[PDB]
Amino acid sequence: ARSKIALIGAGQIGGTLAHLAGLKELGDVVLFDIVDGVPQGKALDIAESAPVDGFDAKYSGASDYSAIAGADVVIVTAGVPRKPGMSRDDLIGINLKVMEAVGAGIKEHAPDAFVICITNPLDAMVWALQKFSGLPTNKVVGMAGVLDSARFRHFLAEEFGVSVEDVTAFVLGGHGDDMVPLTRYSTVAGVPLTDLVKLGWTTQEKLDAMVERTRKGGGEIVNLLKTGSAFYAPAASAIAMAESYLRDKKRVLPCAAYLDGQYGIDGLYVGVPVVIGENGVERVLEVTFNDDEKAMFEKSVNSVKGLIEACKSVNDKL
Amino acid sequence: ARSKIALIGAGQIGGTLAHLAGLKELGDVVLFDIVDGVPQGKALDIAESAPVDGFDAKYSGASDYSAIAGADVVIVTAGVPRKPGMSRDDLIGINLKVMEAVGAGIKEHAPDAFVICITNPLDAMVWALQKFSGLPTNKVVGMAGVLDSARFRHFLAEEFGVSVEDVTAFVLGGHGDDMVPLTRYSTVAGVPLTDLVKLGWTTQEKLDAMVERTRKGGGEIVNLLKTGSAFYAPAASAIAMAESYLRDKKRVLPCAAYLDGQYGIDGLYVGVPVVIGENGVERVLEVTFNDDEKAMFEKSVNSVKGLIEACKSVNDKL
Amino acid sequence: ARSKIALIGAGQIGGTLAHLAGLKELGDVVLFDIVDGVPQGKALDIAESAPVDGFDAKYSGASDYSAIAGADVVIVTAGVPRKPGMSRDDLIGINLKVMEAVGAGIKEHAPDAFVICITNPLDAMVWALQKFSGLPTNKVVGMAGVLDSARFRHFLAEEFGVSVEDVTAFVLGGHGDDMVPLTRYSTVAGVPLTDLVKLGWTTQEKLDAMVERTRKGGGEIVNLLKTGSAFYAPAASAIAMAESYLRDKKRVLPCAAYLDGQYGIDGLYVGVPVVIGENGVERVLEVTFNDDEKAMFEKSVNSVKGLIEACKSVNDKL
Amino acid sequence: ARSKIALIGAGQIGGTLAHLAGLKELGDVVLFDIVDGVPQGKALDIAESAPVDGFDAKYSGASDYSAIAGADVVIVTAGVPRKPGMSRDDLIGINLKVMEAVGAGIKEHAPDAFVICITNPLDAMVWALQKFSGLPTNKVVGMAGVLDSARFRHFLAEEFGVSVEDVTAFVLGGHGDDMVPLTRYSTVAGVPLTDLVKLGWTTQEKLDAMVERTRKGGGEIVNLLKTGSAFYAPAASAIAMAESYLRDKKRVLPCAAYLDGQYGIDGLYVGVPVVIGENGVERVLEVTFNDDEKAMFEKSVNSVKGLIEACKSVNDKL
Ligand SMILES: Nc1ncnc2c1ncn2[C@@H]1O[C@H](COP(=O)(O)OP(=O)(O)OC[C@H]2O[C@@H](O)[C@H](O)[C@@H]2O)[C@@H](O)[C@H]1O
Ligand SMILES: Nc1ncnc2c1ncn2[C@@H]1O[C@H](COP(=O)(O)OP(=O)(O)OC[C@H]2O[C@@H](O)[C@H](O)[C@@H]2O)[C@@H](O)[C@H]1O
Ligand SMILES: Nc1ncnc2c1ncn2[C@@H]1O[C@H](COP(=O)(O)OP(=O)(O)OC[C@H]2O[C@@H](O)[C@H](O)[C@@H]2O)[C@@H](O)[C@H]1O
Ligand SMILES: Nc1ncnc2c1ncn2[C@@H]1O[C@H](COP(=O)(O)OP(=O)(O)OC[C@H]2O[C@@H](O)[C@H](O)[C@@H]2O)[C@@H](O)[C@H]1O
Ligand SMILES: O=C([O-])CC(=O)C(=O)O
Ligand SMILES: O=C([O-])CC(=O)C(=O)O
Ligand SMILES: O=C([O-])CC(=O)C(=O)O
Ligand SMILES: O=C([O-])CC(=O)C(=O)O
Ligand SMILES: [Ca+2]
Ligand SMILES: [Ca+2]
Ligand SMILES: [Ca+2]
Ligand SMILES: [Ca+2]
Ligand SMILES: [Ca+2]
Ligand SMILES: [Ca+2]
Ligand SMILES: [Ca+2]
Ligand SMILES: [Ca+2]
Repeated sequence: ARSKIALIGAGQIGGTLAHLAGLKELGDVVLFDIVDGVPQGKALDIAESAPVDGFDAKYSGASDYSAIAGADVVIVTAGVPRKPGMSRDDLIGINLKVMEAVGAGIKEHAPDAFVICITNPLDAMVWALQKFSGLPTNKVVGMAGVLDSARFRHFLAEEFGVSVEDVTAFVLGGHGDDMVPLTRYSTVAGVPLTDLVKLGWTTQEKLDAMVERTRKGGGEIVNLLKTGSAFYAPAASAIAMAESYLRDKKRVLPCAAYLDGQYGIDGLYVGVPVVIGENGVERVLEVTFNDDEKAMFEKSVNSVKGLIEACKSVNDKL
Repeated sequence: ARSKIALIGAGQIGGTLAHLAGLKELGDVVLFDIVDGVPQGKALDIAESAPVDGFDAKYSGASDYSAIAGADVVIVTAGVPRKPGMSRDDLIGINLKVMEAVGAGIKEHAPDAFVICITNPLDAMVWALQKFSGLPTNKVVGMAGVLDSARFRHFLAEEFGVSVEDVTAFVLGGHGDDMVPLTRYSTVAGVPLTDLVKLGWTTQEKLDAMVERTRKGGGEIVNLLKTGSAFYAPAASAIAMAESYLRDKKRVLPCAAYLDGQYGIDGLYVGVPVVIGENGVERVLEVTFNDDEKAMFEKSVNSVKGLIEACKSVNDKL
Repeated sequence: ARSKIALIGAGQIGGTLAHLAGLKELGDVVLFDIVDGVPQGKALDIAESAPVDGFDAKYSGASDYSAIAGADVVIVTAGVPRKPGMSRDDLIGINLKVMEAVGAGIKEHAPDAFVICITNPLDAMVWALQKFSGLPTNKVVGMAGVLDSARFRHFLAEEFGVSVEDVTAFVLGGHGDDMVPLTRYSTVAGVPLTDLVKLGWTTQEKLDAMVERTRKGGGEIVNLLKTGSAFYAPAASAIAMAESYLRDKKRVLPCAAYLDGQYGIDGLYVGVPVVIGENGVERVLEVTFNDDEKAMFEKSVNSVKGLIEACKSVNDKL
Repeated sequence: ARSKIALIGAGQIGGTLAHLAGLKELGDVVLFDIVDGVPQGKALDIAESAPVDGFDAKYSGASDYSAIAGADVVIVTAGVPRKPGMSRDDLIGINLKVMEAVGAGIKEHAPDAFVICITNPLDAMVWALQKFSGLPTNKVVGMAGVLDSARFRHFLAEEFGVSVEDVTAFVLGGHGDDMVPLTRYSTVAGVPLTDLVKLGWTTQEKLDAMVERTRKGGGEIVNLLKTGSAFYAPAASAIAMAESYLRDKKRVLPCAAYLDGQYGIDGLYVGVPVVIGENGVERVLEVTFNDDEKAMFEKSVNSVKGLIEACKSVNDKL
């Protein structure tokens, strides 16, 4: 009767997800990977940490999909990350094929799961995984905007010298160079950033620099680490989406969600604000854009369509 | 070397403060009261709960002010609460005299404390306590707006069917019938309430009703309980202010703060958004009002001045 | 789909239970009482605190038993507490009649609940409540030994100057003057207290005094407070039992449990170590006593039988 | 005024330490490493995660020791880990030289720190680091026994089907093949394992197998992962030691501590139960052994002396 969380991919993000699921006592955890030994190892290491922190959760590792049977939530990091110099879209060839296998494992063994996709390029990969798996669209989502928004919140907290708890950010669109941070709908304690520029708490130029740093955030971390990409903030972000589902919190979070008409878009995953509860993606919050925001969003969406055509370009079934 | 928190008043709020200080592992706790036995009892009861939850904190009870020596934070609930039918301003006669004694105990034994006043009527009582005690104005604050704002957040979370974590409220002014909730600076995930009315997520009339329910919130709880007033949400609210100080979080919180020129006011405590860190009230966020907000705020402040004149009206020293 | 916790009695312990259930995010809460207004008030006050701490839980108050429908856990504090000068057994007359009504409300509206009884005198009241309600015996338990054990742990932590996290206590029998703390099965970091006396970390006489202080602990708190009895540690204790059920933790806790043969006893509730998980009381840990421990336990059990005969003495159905 | 934690080594354990220090809100964090980019990257990634979980902590990365200035706690993982086939003692050549540099950085820039050493082989490395650094012996400790004990607790929790919170383990000696788990001082809820065998809750043979699995635990994880050694449980373990210091918890934990006469040993670090508070290692709990335990402990200590002679064998200063 505890919730069961299956982690497909037991790498950098996958391990961090497992550790956090325990610390937050979200349920039992299964780590799945094709490299044998790795998920069993990480599973046992985290299990062995549990008595120090006092959390009760069962941990196991597997390389067979039957291990995921009946999972309440499935989080997918399987595939490859970027190296310095690469865009996320350079990962499609390898990663699309991974989503195909993963999707078949979910369809067969955890068809009632809430599935959170992280593998990049995210808006394309999650669209793919939903098709391959055949799960209902409200039960399949992509983690991106919560990460982007959390980066922006960090930079803003630093700039204004305030608690991260009292900063809000709204970032929509692709998880891409062209994602759209909405300065008008980002706040300190409810006061929009555009108002804070007026009050002199910051400048326009500093605000623009933070928007740009947000757009380039993933790359900034790749360039520092060199051997891989970010994993702490991606993991935290997906975990918040998972907790909202498992605890029916109805968090409002920017996630790559399937649109049927919202924002005038039909049939794609795109980053938008969504309510997440026990029924999955329960509602999309459709804001009214001004002309500049609308332009940036249309462009972001065009990139996503570009990527989706590239996925079809290379795979029969899609 | 652990932080020491002194709780002046060991009643309904006082006990709840103590319990929360332990659960959040904020430090050692001293409960102070004039009714002997009560603070010792509550102290020992909470101490005895600690092994169940795993928090290490020393707890003691006293009716001598020397017990508070060297406290890092002092939270004052001493005095009397309302009964059904009373306004908060009916409490001045009794409560002003309490602040006089409390202020003298702080001045003598915990002069370097960060002091959070809760005793009502709050904007008057905290102004009094700061004068009686002589502590620097940035080290003395009133808990009110965080409570008011949290009520509004609850009502809003209910209305929109979203997580309390993703709702923001901005309530300024007196802790009074005329406090000012700013619908324009209250949000769901960064989207102002005024925009949500437009989007049809709620109505103007429902929004107005929630503003009113917020203004009358304290009374609503008095009328239900009958034997006393609210204590869980007041306690939680003060504890968040205390934690921001002790952990240097720089939370942005609406609190009754001493103004020297901000909002065009000099020499009063009034509810405004303030940054709280290791140096106390570190900054006041002065927003730009429209004409209606400015009118409501001027009125709220006039009530506060009314009450302050009533305190002088009845006490030589002030 | 969140768990639902019904709190029967919305007094001192009842309110504290509600507050803790939220803070630990255990589920939705219903407070039930016969004094109208009180459970609605406390419910709304805690609901209003929630945005400060970030927990999502629905709170309501009621005086009709239909409100408890479908509760996963029910915690019963309804009845009356002691005043200075009284034993717990002086509460039977009033409290037995309360258990009768409560039992009928559970039988009708939450027959699949895990029920934790707190109302005193506890070993008698829980035996009663199980009969009146007709629920399976593994789904009905009494909170006592966790409280007694936590008091002992506090006193021990103080004595040895160590963390409460690293102290263990084993207290069996009645929740009464004659409860049995087992010094041999109480420890600091795994080292029995009897060994610590030998090592000189404490003395026999200090150890005996702490055993006695534990036996008299409830009274010590009554005498301090004067208007009522302990509520923080009782509430924490029951909450740990509830969490073990709801999260299937399989905590090993001393609770008043129904015995069918364990410890050579059949047909009574007595304080023993039990494993609590998703199926209720899952196992009883039956330790081997030495002659002194066996004598103390037989006596404790005789008191419990005394009290049960007194309950039959005054009620047809039992 | 927040506590400052310096992490010397920003690898697998180092990163995990940083993440946990934030989640537990222990203070500001500096990650230090010789590979440039790595500590800056991990620091920024964790900083960027913070708004998701609500913790306020400053994070930075450095490859200059001046960055550690004034740290309250320093945790050292710098050096190299094992690959499959190696013992921990095969790491001395490289790691001793690392401790020399680290020790000089601490001596110069954080001489008032509480220093927790993790780098293997641990009992030798921490003895070295204390000499190189010259800090007082009560301010320098090795993390090992908490890890070993937590592995044993996991295996035991599994075996008995009980919560990890209610299992205790006592493991002394070297962090080595010959560490000494004390079955007599390990417990479920206060009942020794030797008593549980008698009660039939487990068998002698299963107990012996779990003792052995504990002794080989590090290797078991190396063999699974292949590219490195355990990091989640080592990190959790050190963090508990750090928290006990920073919050003056007085946890009783088995750690590699400097002995002056305890256990009849003078001048070495060996794994023993110690009280950790604001003054560092405050007390050693010296238990009385039976003849078998004494034999195992003397042997464990002889290995440690072996390793210390090997360190002198290869370095002038020691
Ligand atoms: N077909 C597969 N099935 C299951 N697991 C797989 C498969 N192919 C690869 N894996 C595993 O997926 C894991 C990916 O882990 P990392 O390489 O450490 O990458 P991480 O940093 O965890 O990123 C994972 C994904 O998330 C995105 O942020 C990133 O761009 C990448 O696409 C590896 O352990 C790898 O063995
Ligand atoms: N001079 C005094 N010094 C110290 N303590 C005092 C004094 N006078 C009264 N007290 C104590 O102050 C405590 C107040 O507790 P409660 O009556 O339970 O009131 P509570 O609900 O805790 O409200 C406290 C205060 O906060 C406001 O919200 C409310 O309007 C009231 O002013 C009581 O225990 C009372 O003995
Ligand atoms: N028949 C009833 N049905 C429902 N609720 C009832 C009934 N009779 C009384 N109550 C309520 O039970 C509540 C008991 O609360 P408190 O009097 O504050 O007592 P508390 O300290 O909460 O103790 C409760 C119980 O637990 C034991 O520790 C103690 O000895 C007492 O038996 C009160 O709010 C009271 O209105
Ligand atoms: N002289 C040095 N100064 C600072 N950092 C160093 C130095 N030499 C190596 N490092 C860094 O120490 C870090 C060690 O990290 P990992 O190799 O990932 O090893 P980890 O699993 O973190 O183990 C660290 C240590 O703890 C023990 O458990 C283990 O046996 C090893 O000795 C690496 O990032 C490495 O760059
Ligand atoms: O950018 C990447 O390669 C990984 C990722 O999704 C992020 O860091 O934003
Ligand atoms: O209103 C009162 O009497 C107590 C209080 O400050 C509140 O509930 O808002
Ligand atoms: O003793 C009482 O009256 C209440 C109780 O159960 C305790 O404090 O032990
Ligand atoms: O064994 C190792 O190499 C690392 C370590 O200290 C452990 O896992 O016990
Ligand atoms: Ca726990
Ligand atoms: Ca539309
Ligand atoms: Ca703890
Ligand atoms: Ca101004
Ligand atoms: Ca939360
Ligand atoms: Ca038997
Ligand atoms: Ca927080
Ligand atoms: Ca000795």
